Order: sequence, then structure tokens, then C-alpha cells
Amino acid sequence: GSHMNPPPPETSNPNKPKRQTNQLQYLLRVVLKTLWKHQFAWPFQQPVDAVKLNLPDYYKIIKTPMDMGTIKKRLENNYYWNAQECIQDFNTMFTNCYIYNKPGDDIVLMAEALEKLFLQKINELPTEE
Ligand SMILES: CC(=O)N[C@@H](C(=O)NCC#CBr)C(C)C
Repeated sequence: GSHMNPPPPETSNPNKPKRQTNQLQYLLRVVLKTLWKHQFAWPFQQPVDAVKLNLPDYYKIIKTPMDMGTIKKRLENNYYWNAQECIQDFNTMFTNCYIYNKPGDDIVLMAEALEKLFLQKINELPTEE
């Protein structure tokens, strides 16, 4: 894409140790699955294309971008060591939306609906075995 968008977050790095855990399997098969298919998922399914959206200040404000397309690839490609790393990515994605946009805004209402579902699912994250 455009030279004016940053490179997306890392989804592959052989030097980073990786593990499958039951919690990570739940984050893919239950959490990501549930949120990905939601009516309001679409703005979150790929990195923000600030050029196409005409938001030249986006990556001036948001220095820790994250999106569910990146999280999906991280889960599918077993990038994580533990569930906390993945939960942090989700939280970063929501917080970026809340920081950049105004409380009224459609995108915020959408993020808040996804976050409510996320919280319900994470309260049932299974005990690590
Ligand atoms: C969710 C987030 O981080 N911010 C959104 C944003 O840049 N503004 C939405 C509007 C306008 Br004009 C992005 C996901 C599209």
C-alpha cells in the first residue's frame, strides 16, 4: 500500500518464542471467531488506511496501532507466547479507537459493542492447563 501508511504490526518473527496454550486456542476459536463475524467488525478487520480515509494525523496520534486482522494472523500463525499478549492487542485496538475518535461517534459505538462481547468472553477464559 501507500508509503504514507506505516508498516503493519509484526505477525511473523522466528526469533520470538511461541507456544500453543489452551487459552490461546480459546482466543482464536471463541473470542476472535465471535468478534470477527459481528455486524460491527468491518472497521477493525484490517489496519487503518489513513490515506484512503483522509486522516493524515491518524498515525501522528496513534503510535501503537492494532487491528483484528493482525490479531487473527498472530493467532493463526502462533505468534504469541501467552493469552495476555493477545488480550493486550485487543485492548490496544479498542483504546486506539477511543483515543482517536469522539465519544458520540459511530466507530466508538461499534467498538463499545465489540468490547462488551470481548469482556463477556474473557471472563470465561479457561484456566490454563
Ligand atoms: C478505530 C480507530 O482507531 N479509529 C478509526 C478512525 O480513524 N476514525 C473513524 C472515522 C472518521 Br472521519 C478507524 C478504525 C477507522
